[PDB]
Amino acid sequence: MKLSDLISRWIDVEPSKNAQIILRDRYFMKDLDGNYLETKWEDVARRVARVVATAELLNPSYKKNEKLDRIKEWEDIFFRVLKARLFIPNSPTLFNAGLGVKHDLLWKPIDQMTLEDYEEIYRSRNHLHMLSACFVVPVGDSIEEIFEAVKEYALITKVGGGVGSNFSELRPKGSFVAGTHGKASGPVSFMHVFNSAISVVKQALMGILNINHPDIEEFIDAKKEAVLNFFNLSVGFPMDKKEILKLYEEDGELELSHPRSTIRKKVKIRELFRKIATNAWKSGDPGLAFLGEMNKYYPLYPHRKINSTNPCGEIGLSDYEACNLGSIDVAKFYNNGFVDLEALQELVQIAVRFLDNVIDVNVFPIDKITKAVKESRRLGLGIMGFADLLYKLEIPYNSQEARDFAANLMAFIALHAHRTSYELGKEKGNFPLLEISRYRTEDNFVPFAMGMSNYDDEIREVMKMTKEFRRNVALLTIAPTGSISNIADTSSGLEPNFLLAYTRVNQVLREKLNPEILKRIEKELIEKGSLKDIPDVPEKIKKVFVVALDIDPMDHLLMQDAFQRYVDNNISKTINMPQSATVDDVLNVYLEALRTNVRGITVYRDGS
Amino acid sequence: MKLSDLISRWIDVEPSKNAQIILRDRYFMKDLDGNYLETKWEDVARRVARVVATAELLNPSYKKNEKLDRIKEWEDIFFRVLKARLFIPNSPTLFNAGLGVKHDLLWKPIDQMTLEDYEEIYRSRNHLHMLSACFVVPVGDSIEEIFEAVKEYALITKVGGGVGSNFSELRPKGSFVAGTHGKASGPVSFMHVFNSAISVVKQGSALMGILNINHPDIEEFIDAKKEVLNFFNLSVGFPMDKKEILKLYEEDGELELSHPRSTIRKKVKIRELFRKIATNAWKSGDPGLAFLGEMNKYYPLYPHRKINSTNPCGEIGLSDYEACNLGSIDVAKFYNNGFVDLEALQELVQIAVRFLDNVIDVNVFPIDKITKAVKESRRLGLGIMGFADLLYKLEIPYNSQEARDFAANLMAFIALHAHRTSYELGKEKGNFPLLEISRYRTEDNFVPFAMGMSNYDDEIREVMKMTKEFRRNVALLTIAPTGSISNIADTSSGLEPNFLLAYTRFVTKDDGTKEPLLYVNQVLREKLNPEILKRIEKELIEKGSLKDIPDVPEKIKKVFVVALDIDPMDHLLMQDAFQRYVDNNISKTINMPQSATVDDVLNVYLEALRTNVRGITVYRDGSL
Ligand SMILES: Nc1nc2c(ncn2[C@H]2C[C@H](O)[C@@H](COP(=O)(O)OP(=O)(O)OP(=O)(O)O)O2)c(=O)[nH]1
Ligand SMILES: Nc1nc2c(ncn2[C@H]2C[C@H](O)[C@@H](COP(=O)(O)OP(=O)(O)OP(=O)(O)O)O2)c(=O)[nH]1
Ligand SMILES: Nc1ncnc2c1ncn2[C@@H]1O[C@H](COP(=O)(O)OP(=O)(O)O)[C@@H](O)[C@H]1O
Ligand SMILES: Nc1ncnc2c1ncn2[C@@H]1O[C@H](COP(=O)(O)OP(=O)(O)O)[C@@H](O)[C@H]1O
Ligand SMILES: [Mg+2]
Ligand SMILES: [Mg+2]
Repeated sequence: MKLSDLISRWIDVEPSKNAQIILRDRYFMKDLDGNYLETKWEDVARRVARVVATAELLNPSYKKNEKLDRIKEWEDIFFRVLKARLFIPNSPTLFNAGLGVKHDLLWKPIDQMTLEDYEEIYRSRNHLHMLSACFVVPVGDSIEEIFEAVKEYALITKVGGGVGSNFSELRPKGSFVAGTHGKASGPVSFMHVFNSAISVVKQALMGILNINHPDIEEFIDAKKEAVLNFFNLSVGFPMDKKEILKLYEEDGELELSHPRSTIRKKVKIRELFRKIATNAWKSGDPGLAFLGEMNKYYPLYPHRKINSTNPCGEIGLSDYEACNLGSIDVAKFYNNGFVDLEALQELVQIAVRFLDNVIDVNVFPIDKITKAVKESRRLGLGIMGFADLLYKLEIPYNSQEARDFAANLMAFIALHAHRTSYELGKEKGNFPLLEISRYRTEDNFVPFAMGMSNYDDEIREVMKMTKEFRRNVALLTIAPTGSISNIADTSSGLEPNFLLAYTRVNQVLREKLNPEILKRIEKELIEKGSLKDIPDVPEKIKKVFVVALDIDPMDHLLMQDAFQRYVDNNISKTINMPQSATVDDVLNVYLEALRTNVRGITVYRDGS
Repeated sequence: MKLSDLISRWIDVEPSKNAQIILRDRYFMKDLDGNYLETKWEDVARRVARVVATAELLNPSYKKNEKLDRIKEWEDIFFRVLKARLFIPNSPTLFNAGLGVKHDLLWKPIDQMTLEDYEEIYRSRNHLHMLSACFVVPVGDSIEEIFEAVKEYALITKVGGGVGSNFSELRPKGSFVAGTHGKASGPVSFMHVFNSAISVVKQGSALMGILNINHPDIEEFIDAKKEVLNFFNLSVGFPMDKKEILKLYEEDGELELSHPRSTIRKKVKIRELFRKIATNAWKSGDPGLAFLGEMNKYYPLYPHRKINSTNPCGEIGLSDYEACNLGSIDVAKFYNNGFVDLEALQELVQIAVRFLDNVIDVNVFPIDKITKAVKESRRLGLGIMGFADLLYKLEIPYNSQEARDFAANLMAFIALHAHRTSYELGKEKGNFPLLEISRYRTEDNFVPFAMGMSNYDDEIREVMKMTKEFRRNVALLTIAPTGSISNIADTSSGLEPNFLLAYTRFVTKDDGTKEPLLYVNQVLREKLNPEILKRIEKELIEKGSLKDIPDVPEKIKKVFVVALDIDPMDHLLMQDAFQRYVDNNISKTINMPQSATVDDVLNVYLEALRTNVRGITVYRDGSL
C-alpha cells in the first residue's frame, strides 16, 4: 500500500485529549503574552515541516528555476507524514523549529510560499533554534576544562539539550597537583558542581566513569541511598565486552589506575560487579555502558572515540557531537495482519532526509558542536509503537517469534535508511569525514552485528556502496520516546506497554477484547496491573497483551539484542525485574548482557 | 635610627615555635616528592626577595652596566626587611613566588648570581606564579557570563586568590527571559553554584558576594545565610551617597527596589530594611554594609572606571577584573623609647612600596582581562600590622581619643611617603597607563581619602598635586586582616586590638601527644610584674580580660585592653581614623558584647553613615 494512501488512513485521526493536553501544555507556540499562536497539532506539523524543508535551499542538485517547486514538495511530504503522526522528530525539534522567524511565514499556506519567504525563514533563525536532543562534551583534567564544561552544560541545558560526559579524565581523589594547595578532589567531587549548576539552570544528564578508574567504587555508591539527583550514572567499559566477561568467569582482577596519578589498586572484577548489582538492585543506578562495543562499530574509531552517551543511553557520541532524533510509529503500519513494508520504506526514505535536513537548520550554542555535527552528520532514526504493533499482529512480546520479527523489521529499516544515506551522499555531498572512516578504509565494515535476518546479505552490500557515497556516519537508534509516543498515541520505543489501563485503557486491547468482558475486568486490571491473574479472560488475549512485568528479564534483554544487531547507535531499553529479583538475578542479567550484542544496560526492579 | 640598625635588632631573631608550625604547615616549599626545600623562614625570605628583585630587569633607568649590581642590592634589601619580619607581603606572594623556576636558582648564594640567572628566573615563572590576594570579577546578566564567572572564581581560588562580586546585574527572581516565557531564577540562586564550585575547589585545603540595597531580591539576599552560602561573606551594597541613605533613614523614608531588566519593583521602608540587616548581623555576623558610593568618591578613575565590589575581607574596592597585591609593615618593631621611629619607618615605606610594585611585574594571573586591568592601574595595598601591640608599648589604651589621634598621624605619615615613593617610581619607571585620565590629572585638589585628623594634611596635598605629573600607582594603601602574616611576624593583626592577652594552643607533639603551651602577650610579659603574672594568669584565661581582676595596677588594666573591653563606637571610630588616610578600604571587625541588642547594631550603622568608614563588619561575641 502506498504511503500516500497510508497517510490518508491517519492524517485525520485526531490526537487524543491526552496528547492534546501535552501539546497545549508545552509544544504549541505562544506569543510574548502567553497567547496561542498554535492551537492544534496541524499548526505544529506545518511549522515544523516548513522549517525543515527550508534546508533544501542548500541542495546543490537543484537550481534556481526549480528550487521553490522542489522545496514545497518536501514541505508537503514532511507536513503530511507529521500531521498523520507516522513519524515525529525529537521534542527539541517541535519546540524550537521556527524560533526567530516572523509568525506570518511559519503558518502561511504552502501554495503561497515564495523562494524569498523560504530564504527569510532560513536567516531569521535565532540562537535558541536548537533542534537536537543529544549532546556529549568532554571534561579535561584541569580546573579550566572542568569549568568550561560546566559552562557548556549550562548553555546546552538552557537551549534544550540533554548532555552526557565521561568523567574519567579527572585524576582520582588524592593525586598530586603541580601547585601548592595539594591534592585533586576527584571526578565525583566535580560532578557535584555539575549537579548544582543544572539544578539552578533547570529551576536528565549522563555521567560515566570507567570501570578501571581508581574512584569507581565511590562513583558506584555516588547516588546511594551529597547526591547527584540530576544525573543518570553509568559505569563505562572501554575494553572488549569479551575481556570483561572472561575476567569475571576466571574470577580475575582489574587494575585500577590513572595515567596522571600514582594511585593504583586491585579489586576482584566480581566484587565490583556485585557492588554495581547491589546498587542497581536498590535504586536503578548505575547502568553499564559498553563503550568498547560502541567503538567496535564506530566508523570513525580510533581517530575518534566514543567516551559517553547522552542522558538515556541511545547515542554514543564523540567529543562535542550532538544528534537529532526522530521516530516512526510502526503501529500505524499494520495492515491485514501484516506490516505494510511498501509504505514503510517510503517513510524511512522521507525520515532520513528530514533528519539530515534538521542538521542544516539547527543552531547550537558552541562552535565546536556545530563543527562536530557538520563533519559527521550522525542521525538517530528510530521507532515507537512496536509493542502496540505486536498486539495488532497477535505476537507475544516475550517469545522468539516477536524477536525474530523485531530483528527483521529493524533490518529492513536499517537497509533502506543506509540506502537513503548513499543516495543523499550522491545528491548533496558526503559527510566530510567519509574518507577517514571504515566505510572507506576498510572492506566489509558493517556498524552492527546482524545475524538475525535474511536482509543481512543485502545490508552487507548497501554497506559496500556507501564506500562512494554516504551522507551520514550512522543513522539508527531506539530512543525512550517518552513524550512523542504520547503525542502519537502509541507505545514507547521498543518497550512493552508498562500497563494496559492507567488512570494516572490501551486502544488495541479495547478493539481485540470483547467489550463487557472489558467492562467487567477493567477495575481488577487497574489494580493487579496485568491480565495474567484475571480469570475468565481468553488464553490468547492473556498471552498477547503482555505488560512489562509479565515479561521476564531475559526476554527484555533478548529483545534489546535483537534490535541492537541492526542499529548503528545504541538502544534505550529498561530491563524490568520483579520485586522478588535478587542481586544474583542482576548479575545474571549482566553476564547475559556481555554475551549478547547490547551496547549497554539499565535495570529496574519493581518496588525499588 | 637608620633602618639598617633596626634590621640589625631583628634579623637574627627567629619566629616563635608557633609561627614555625604555620610556616611548616603551609609556607615552606616542598618538592615534587613532598620533601622540604625550605626549613627556615630565612629560605622563604631568600626566595621571595630574589623573585621580586627580578622585576628590576625591566627598570628602564638602568644601563646594563649597572643591572646585576642594582638587582643584587634590591635583592639584599628585600631579603633583609623580610628576614627581620619588618614587612611581609600577603600570603600568596609567600606561597607562590618562584613557582616554575629551577630549584638551584631560588636559594643559591647571591654572590653566585649572574644576570642570566635573573633572566632565567623571570622567563620560567609558571602559570601558578600568582602573588596577589585580592580580586574582583563581574557577573553579567546572562547564563554565559554567570558561568564564565564561576570558571573565573575556580581558577583564581585555585592559585591562592580571594575573589568578590557584585551580583546586582542579575535580574530578580521570576523576571522575564527573552524568547522563553520561562523566568529568571535570580542572583541568590546562582550564588549557590559559585558556592558549590568553591566548596569543591577548596575541598581539603574565600569570597565576597554583594547585592545592592535597591535590588528587588535584597531581602532574600539578607537572609541567604540564615538557619546556605557557607563560603561567602555577604555585604549589602550602597552605590548611592551615604548622605542620601542617612537622610532617607532619618525621614523614615521608603526605598524603591527596581532592576533595569525587570518589571518587578517594590517599595520598602528603609528602617525596616536596615533592621532586617541588623537582626541578621546581630545573629550571624552577615551581611556587612559596603558603601560603594563612598569608594567611588575617592577612586581616581571614577566614573571612567567603577568600583562595584570588594574582595572577601573588604579592604580593597576593585573595578571589574582588577587585582591587588598587599603587604604589611610590623609597627610594633618600630617602637624606640616611647616614640615611633619615624626615620626608620620612612625608609621601610619607600622600600615596601617598591617591593609591592615589583610584585606586579613578576605576577602571573589566570585571566587576560586581569593582567590588563592590573597593568593599567597598578593598585597597591601597603598596610600595617602590630598596631595594638604598638599601643601597648607606648602605653596607650586602644579605646581612647589618644589612640585614634596617634593612629591618624601614623597612617597620615605612612600615606605621605608611600605616595611620594609612587611619585619617584613614576619618574623612574613610567606612570600607570591611566594616569592621564585619572583625577590626579583632570582635577585640582583631588585627594583619595578624607583626611582632617593630622598635622600632615598640608604636605599630603602638596604630594598629591605633585603626582599630576609622576605617579606609578593609582592607590597604595589598605589595612588587611593579616590573619596569617601577623602570626608569622609574631604580632597583633592589622589595626585590630588583641582579642585575648593569654590563651593556650595545645602542642600536638605526637610521640606521646599532650602538652598545653600557655601563651601570654610578650608586651604584657615585659610591663607586668612577673610576680603578678604568676597569680592572675589563670583568671585571665577564664575571664578573657584583665578588667575584673583584683590587684593588677589600674594603668595596666587601662592599657592592656582586649577587643571586648573596647566598646562598639570606639571600634568604629578607630576604623574612621585610619580610613581618613587610606585610599583603599579598611578591614575592621566591630566587636559587640553578647548583651548588645539589634538597636545597638542599628546605631553602629547610623554612626558609620556619619563617619568616613567605607563599609561595616559587625560581630556579636556569642553569635556564632
Ligand atoms: N578540588 C580541587 N582540585 C584541584 C585543584 N587544583 C587542581 N585540581 C584538580 C583538577 C584536575 O582534576 C587536576 C589538574 O588540575 P590543573 O590542571 O588545574 O592543575 P595544574 O595544571 O596546576 O597541575 P597539573 O600540571 O595538571 O598537575 O587536579 C584545587 O585547588 N582543588
Ligand atoms: N534559572 C535560570 N535562569 C535563567 C535561564 N535563562 C536565563 N536565566 C537568567 C540568567 C540571567 O540572570 C538572565 C538572562 O539570561 P540570558 O542572557 O542567558 O538569556 P537570553 O539572552 O536568552 O534572554 P534575554 O535577552 O537576556 O532576555 O536570565 C534559565 O534557563 N534558567
Ligand atoms: N528533560 C530533558 N532534558 C534534557 N534532555 C532530555 C530530557 N528528556 C529527554 N532528553 C533527551 O532526549 C533523549 C531521548 O528522548 P525521548 O526519546 O526521552 O524524547 P522525547 O522527549 O522526544 O519523547 C534523552 O536520552 C536525552 O538525551
Ligand atoms: N582562605 C583564603 N582563600 C583565599 N583568599 C583569602 C583567604 N584568606 C584571605 N584571603 C585574601 O587575602 C586578603 C588578605 O587577608 P590576610 O590579610 O587575612 O591574608 P594573609 O595574612 O594570609 O596575607 C583578604 O583580603 C582576601 O582577599
Ligand atoms: Mg593542568
Ligand atoms: Mg541575555
